[PDB]
Amino acid sequence: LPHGHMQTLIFLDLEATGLPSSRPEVTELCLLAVHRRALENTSISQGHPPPVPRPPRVVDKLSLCIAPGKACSPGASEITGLSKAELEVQGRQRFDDNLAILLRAFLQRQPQPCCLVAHNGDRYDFPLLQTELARLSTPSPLDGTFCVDSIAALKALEQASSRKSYSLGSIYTRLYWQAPTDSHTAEGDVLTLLSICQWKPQALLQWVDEHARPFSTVKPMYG
Amino acid sequence: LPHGHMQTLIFLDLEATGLPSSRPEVTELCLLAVHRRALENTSISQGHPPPVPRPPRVVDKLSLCIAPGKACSPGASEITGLSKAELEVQGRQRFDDNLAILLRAFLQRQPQPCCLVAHNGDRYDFPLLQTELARLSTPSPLDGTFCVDSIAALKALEQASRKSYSLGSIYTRLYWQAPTDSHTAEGDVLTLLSICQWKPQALLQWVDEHARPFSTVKPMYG
Ligand SMILES: O=C1c2ccccc2C(=O)c2c1cc(S(=O)(=O)O)c(O)c2O
Ligand SMILES: O=C1c2ccccc2C(=O)c2c1cc(S(=O)(=O)O)c(O)c2O
Ligand SMILES: O=C1c2ccccc2C(=O)c2c1cc(S(=O)(=O)O)c(O)c2O
Ligand SMILES: O=C1c2ccccc2C(=O)c2c1cc(S(=O)(=O)O)c(O)c2O
Ligand SMILES: [Mn+2]
Ligand SMILES: [Mn+2]
Ligand SMILES: [Mn+2]
Ligand SMILES: [Mn+2]
Repeated sequence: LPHGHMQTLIFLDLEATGLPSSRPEVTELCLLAVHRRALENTSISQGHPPPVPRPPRVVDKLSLCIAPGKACSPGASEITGLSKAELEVQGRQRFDDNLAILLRAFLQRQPQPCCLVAHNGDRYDFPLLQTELARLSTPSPLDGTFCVDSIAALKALEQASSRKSYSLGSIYTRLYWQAPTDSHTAEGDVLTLLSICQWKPQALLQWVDEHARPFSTVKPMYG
Repeated sequence: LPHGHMQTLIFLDLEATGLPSSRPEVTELCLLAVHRRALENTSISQGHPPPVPRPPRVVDKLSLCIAPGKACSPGASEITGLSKAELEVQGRQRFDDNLAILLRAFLQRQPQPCCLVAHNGDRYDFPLLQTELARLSTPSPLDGTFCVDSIAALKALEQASRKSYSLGSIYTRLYWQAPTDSHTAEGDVLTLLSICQWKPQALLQWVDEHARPFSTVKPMYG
């Protein structure tokens, strides 16, 4: 194990203004922190399909709307339900120093080591978050935090139980024969991700322990 | 009128170790922050019963489990699903200085003035929170924040339209449906949001009229 057993998994999702080529900015961020014990305690999935698992009782959750410096593209606004104008008239602040202080205090409540888990995190969420943080005067709150992409995890897990779509929704529906709730909201997508990670909790944890890498090594989306 | 128009409503709920006479400690806290515009934007309740309103798109949420210094009573544990032992084995921290910093930075993201809204807040949530904060070495993050009890609000609103004013009884009267996730902090906050969205304009006006400084709330115990 490269960095020992992860004590906390933080399921993470972002909404944003557009695609990577647009140099996008985060409009919404959700963190859901679960102790490894909470995950291993979800009862094994029986039935075909199994019921969507119960979320663990003990969770910490943070969900924030964030005013971007630039407009959301039409695609972003339509599917996320967020826009710059609406965020601003509801007094949302920018991704700023106070937000990093908030993230730091939130992370401090979680036992270490801690691992961020995000769907397609390696290509979107992690590089974008790094970019947002690098622009602040506050040091990164994620510097001692680990991270993993759940696409690769579910590829491994599904490979073993046994070409397929690994979109968040396709995975969820394949496992549970149910449409995801509140897709393209940060919180909604985090909850869907939690559910798919609860499918085979022990195997998911082991994969996470094996593949967790320092967030500090994630390259920014743009500079 | 007394402190102008509240720009943000923060719906709040707490779970705890027991009844007031037990000198209880918080085991769970949920804050849900909504701009007054988001509340005014929920479409008018039509039909009898009306559909449970849609939560606004734009919300900020914080939900935290907190290790108490003392054991939960048997009643608490059974109904809340939380205990000291389980909270501790999952590494939950106490209500401490870092928690206040977290609360402060969360509040700082909201336009002022800001008003806490809690069901029976005047008798339980507000005095307990005051007690928990007064224990800390960091000044209260709620010092410039206002607060109101949604029991009185819903009494007024429903009067204008003998009844139980338990959270679930109000919800069921309005929406003819049982609430979900009762006696979880977040579950109870969501239920409260739904009942406050019943008559958004009237609710806001009541809140504007009754908002009082949180700094004037007396601690549950010393
Ligand atoms: O592909 C994505 C995407 C992929 C993974 C995580 C997040 C996003 C995302 O947030 C996003 C995307 C596309 C658009 S687009 O079609 O309008 O240019 C958006 O506006 C937008 O916000
Ligand atoms: O492809 C998109 C997308 C495309 C067009 C407009 C909006 C989005 C979008 O909002 C989005 C997307 C993907 C993810 S995912 O791949 O990381 O599950 C998201 O979390 C997410 O919010
Ligand atoms: O009155 C409460 C109460 C009121 C408002 C918010 C939260 C609680 C609460 O959490 C609680 C209460 C009573 C008991 S008791 O009957 O077993 O002593 C509990 O165990 C317990 O957890
Ligand atoms: O009376 C209780 C109670 C009694 C015994 C065990 C547990 C609880 C409890 O958990 C609780 C209670 C009241 C409220 S309320 O009056 O503010 O809606 C709550 O929010 C809440 O969580
Ligand atoms: Mn995503
Ligand atoms: Mn998303
Ligand atoms: Mn309550
Ligand atoms: Mn409650």
